[PDB]
Amino acid sequence: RTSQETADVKASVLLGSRGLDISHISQRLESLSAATTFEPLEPVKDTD
Amino acid sequence: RTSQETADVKASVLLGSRGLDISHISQRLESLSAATTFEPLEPVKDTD
Repeated sequence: RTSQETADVKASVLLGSRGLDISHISQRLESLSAATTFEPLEPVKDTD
Repeated sequence: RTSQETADVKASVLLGSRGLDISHISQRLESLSAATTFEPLEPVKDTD
């Protein structure tokens, strides 16, 4: 229905009228997909 | 320094916080690049 070629811009006109930035939230969601917090510390499936 | 993929978004957040839309100004600047007007009929000015 909507081309992605205009999406984040039109969403930012609509939601920026209410004080939201789509770009800082996307650039956070990029860091939230690069932040390797992980525990290689305990023994996978010791059991049965 | 800034990707154009987020430019009009970040500009609309910053200037929308001050009461400016960008979308209506861009659509005006498109009409101001399509408006072939000239009204070609000046009446004669000054006297030598």
